[PDB]
Amino acid sequence: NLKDKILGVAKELFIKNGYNATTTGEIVKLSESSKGNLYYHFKTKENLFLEILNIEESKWQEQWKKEQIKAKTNREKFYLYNELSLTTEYYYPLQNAIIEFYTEYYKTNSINEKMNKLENKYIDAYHVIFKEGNLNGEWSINDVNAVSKIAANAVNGIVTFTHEQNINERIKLMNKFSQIFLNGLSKH
Amino acid sequence: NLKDKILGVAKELFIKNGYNATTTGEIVKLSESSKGNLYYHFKTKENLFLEILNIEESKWQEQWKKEQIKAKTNREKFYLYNELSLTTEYYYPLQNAIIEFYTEYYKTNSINEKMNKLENKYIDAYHVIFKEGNLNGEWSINDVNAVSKIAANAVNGIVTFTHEQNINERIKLMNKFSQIFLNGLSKH
Amino acid sequence: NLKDKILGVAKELFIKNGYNATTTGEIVKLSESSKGNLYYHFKTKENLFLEILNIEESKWQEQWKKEQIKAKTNREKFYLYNELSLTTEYYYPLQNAIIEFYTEYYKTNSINEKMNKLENKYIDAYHVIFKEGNLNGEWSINDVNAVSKIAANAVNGIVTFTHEQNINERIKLMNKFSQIFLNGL
Amino acid sequence: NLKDKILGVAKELFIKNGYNATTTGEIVKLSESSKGNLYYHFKTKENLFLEILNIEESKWQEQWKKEQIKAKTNREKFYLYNELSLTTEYYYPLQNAIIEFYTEYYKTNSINEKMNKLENKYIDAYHVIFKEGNLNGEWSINDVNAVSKIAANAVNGIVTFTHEQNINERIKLMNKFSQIFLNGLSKH
DNA sequence: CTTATAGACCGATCGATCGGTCTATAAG
DNA sequence: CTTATAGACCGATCGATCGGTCTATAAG
Repeated sequence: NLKDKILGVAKELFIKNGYNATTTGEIVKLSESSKGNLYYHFKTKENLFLEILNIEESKWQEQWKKEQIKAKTNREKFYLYNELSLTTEYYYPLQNAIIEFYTEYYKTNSINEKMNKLENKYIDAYHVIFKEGNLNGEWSINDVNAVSKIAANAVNGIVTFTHEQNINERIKLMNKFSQIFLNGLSKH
Repeated sequence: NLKDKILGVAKELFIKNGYNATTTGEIVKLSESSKGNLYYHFKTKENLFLEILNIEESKWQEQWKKEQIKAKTNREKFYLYNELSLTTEYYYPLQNAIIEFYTEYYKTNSINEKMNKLENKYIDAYHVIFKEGNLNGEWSINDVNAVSKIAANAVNGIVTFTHEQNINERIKLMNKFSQIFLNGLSKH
Repeated sequence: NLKDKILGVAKELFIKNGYNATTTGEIVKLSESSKGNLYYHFKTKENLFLEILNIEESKWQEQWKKEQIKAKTNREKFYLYNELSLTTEYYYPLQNAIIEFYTEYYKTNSINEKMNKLENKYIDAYHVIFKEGNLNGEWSINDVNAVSKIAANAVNGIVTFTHEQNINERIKLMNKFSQIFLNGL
Repeated sequence: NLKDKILGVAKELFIKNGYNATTTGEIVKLSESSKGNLYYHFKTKENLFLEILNIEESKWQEQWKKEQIKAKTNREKFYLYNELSLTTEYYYPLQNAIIEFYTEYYKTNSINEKMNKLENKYIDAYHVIFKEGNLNGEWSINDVNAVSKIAANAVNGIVTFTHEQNINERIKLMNKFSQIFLNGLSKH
């Protein structure tokens, strides 16, 4: 119970202040539990974070496969999946924290691999929208794992590095991007 | 000159470990000075950082001034800018610290302003490269703003979210993107 | 039942690490029990430790009682007592923890004698051996008390402080001491 | 200075309560300094301890260096060394903390080596007395290596495990001991 | 009731850590 | 005065540790 309360409050703060910047005490205060409790359930702050990450990944893989139904075309998917990046409440929100985290804990194998994993998931969602988009005669794409990578990483810059502007502004800026991108693909 | 030495080692550590991970103690150990001297020549770690961003962003602009000469067309600029912003050892190599720093001290719009100004200098390079082509038939985009931002964050996403790869590798990915992005532009 | 298994891991840990060094959660984990069950069968880490002490001292006394049967003379006894405090697995292996534990609690009258007589039982054995060795002409210790303490302590040092060499190596050391000591009476 | 105060106080405390039992908070309190300062002067609590140990062995090495002149025969030095061993305020008085510390850190090699080297110095001192005594014909020992370790650990027990007798009554036991030991070292 | 067994939860506090300040220098 | 260099020291915390307690279960 208090565990979940902690997982919840931790996410909120991490998204809002980042990893390092977010303090154990605050988590516990808001969570209304105890440091002793937080550390009872997660060997450490790092673990508290990776945990939240998994919980987040799944909470999304789930939202995508369930939300992409309404999309008919393999193109509509690209348009949507990118739009979600901004409207979602899972994984993307705490992207900054993820950088901040990977940045320093990049020399500890336990953490690294554990994160590239989530990374690739999103890299893949693209590999699919693109591949099956190929054969379904929507575009012929030479290298797909590259275009899928570009697309994944570029959409990421747009999401994390555009925070200052508005939701309905971001949602719109993203759409425009999707468009322009859904072209360099068309012919050769 | 220790101020130079110091600025120097501090750039390494910020690039290598990020903001919160770089400590004043390390900085004085590698620069071989003292807390006194470090704090004499600099007010706060914060202002140490900000000085560097600015001193860096400038050396970048100097680079670009010299590099864009060896280019004839705007489309040619794009590819070059984007590739440069991957090979340059100025400002981009600090994208990490810049993000964690922003995310934490974004609170008081004291650091908020300062950062935007720096990041807006980049959105501007694009606005030039873009409006310059809209007057050279290079292409046509009724909204150079939105596209200067898209291009800006996107390319940044490409640069920061890929530390994995080999530079030669990155360069190719970048160029692929340049082409793709450019493509989907002037065609009503 | 579990109380017994728990006493087991607890004893092992207290010997391997110190008293402070040994955590309850560790005890819980290695015995696969739980906090609840641990703090039900035992009142406190402190008491858990002491109970282990009394039991162990007990089984040692027992071991000595049997084991010495094979020692005709007091001289043979001495050598055996010493070699035994080296090979035994009761009580002596807990020396460290006893020390650490008292150094942080001899400040109370509770733990004071509560473990002070647990050891005088060792200066005792030496007293018997030396004494009964006097009324046997094996030697003429005109001060069993001193010599009895001296031996008990010298042996505790040799046992406690040389924990690095191998067991048979320690025994060689221990027997050499045994001979020198008797040899000097 | 405030560094020295810390060293002084941390010894008494360790001697009195043992390693794990002496808190950094208590040391700073009495030293009238701060945790910040203490952990600026010594990387860690353990390190503080070894530091103390170093000062201790050598302060001891001095006391002996000086006292071993009041003796004309190695037989003499043996009695002295053992007496000095339990009157000195150096090293020996914190055997408890050492024992404790040694077992708890038995696995960390850094510590192990350091700790052993320290102990060996005491064993060597005996080895010297014995070897000299040999060449001087005061006795004949075929295995001074062993008798040294024995003499050292034996004398150690008498010293650490008799904390309740009156010092002058203790130099009495020890002396009886030295007589026995030395005596049992010759043919009969 | 009693006996056991889990296990979530915490008060108290421990050993670090990290910006940064203050006093001492020295020399133009 | 100024610039510049050193370094002992600490305030404010921070993440984790560790005995130990309280509720929940179950079976006799």
